[PDB]
Amino acid sequence: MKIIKLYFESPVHFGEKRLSESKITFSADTLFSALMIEAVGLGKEDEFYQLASNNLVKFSDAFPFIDQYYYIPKPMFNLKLAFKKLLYVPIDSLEDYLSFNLGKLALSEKVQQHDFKDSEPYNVGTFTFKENTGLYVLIEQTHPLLEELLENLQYSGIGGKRNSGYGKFKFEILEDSDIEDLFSAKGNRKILLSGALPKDAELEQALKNASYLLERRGGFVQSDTYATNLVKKQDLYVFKSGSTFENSFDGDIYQVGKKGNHPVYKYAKSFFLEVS
RNA sequence: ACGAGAACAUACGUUCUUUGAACCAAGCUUCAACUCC
Repeated sequence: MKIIKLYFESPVHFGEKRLSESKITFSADTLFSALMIEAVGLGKEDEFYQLASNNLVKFSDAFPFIDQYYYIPKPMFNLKLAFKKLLYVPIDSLEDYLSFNLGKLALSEKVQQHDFKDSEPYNVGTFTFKENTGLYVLIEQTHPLLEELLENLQYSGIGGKRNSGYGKFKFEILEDSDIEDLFSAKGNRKILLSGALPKDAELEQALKNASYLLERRGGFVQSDTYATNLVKKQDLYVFKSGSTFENSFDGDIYQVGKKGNHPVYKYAKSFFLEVS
């Protein structure tokens, strides 16, 4: 199981509800949406969907990482038992569990001027990473196709505010074996690592002793082909990445657009870190 | 088929107005056109 490390040399804007604020990381269907839009840039979008639909391409979402420390969101248990301010724990320090600051959020103030009229300002929330940090994306069984797409994505930009002028990155794989054995392990409680949602006939079996938050996950369709306007998406509600489940489930790539000239998918497949 | 798409933090605006590098202060003090043969 491989690593995908993302080094940003420019600020990022990962919006979650509005342009004025931003988020440290980006989700999994955000990266999958970027890969779909770039694959239909290359025309190979159909067999990329047939790869990601049949589990050979299965990635988690982005996580913070500092120099030789890979992080995850604080897994949230039914713990009966200060470190309550900390949002991220190192990925190998879960056994110890049972200082940290990457970057700083900034707000960039912009304007749009009209020539024979008064101007109008708008402001963009940004995030800038420190010099020896960034984000990393977990992936198992790397494919030549996704190695080609991320090689091609880095000149289009992950992030929100494009193409002015923020999201750009250079990636490298840099596989690791100190944390592959964590994912080869098996335990009794399995934490989630991506924004996921089980299929309708297994949500009950997935929902037994869980600890989760829903997140709304919608927005606008970003294409020049979906139905001659800016149509919103069917707001899918997926589990938060810092969830825990005692029993596993497998997600689906749900179609959240069913009215334009092409389908709009949303990645909601599961990715577990099994722990005792 | 990225809470996304499109968007100059832009337009206007004299580091400027008033202000003697001035005031006070002897080119002066002491000296033989001279001594010797």
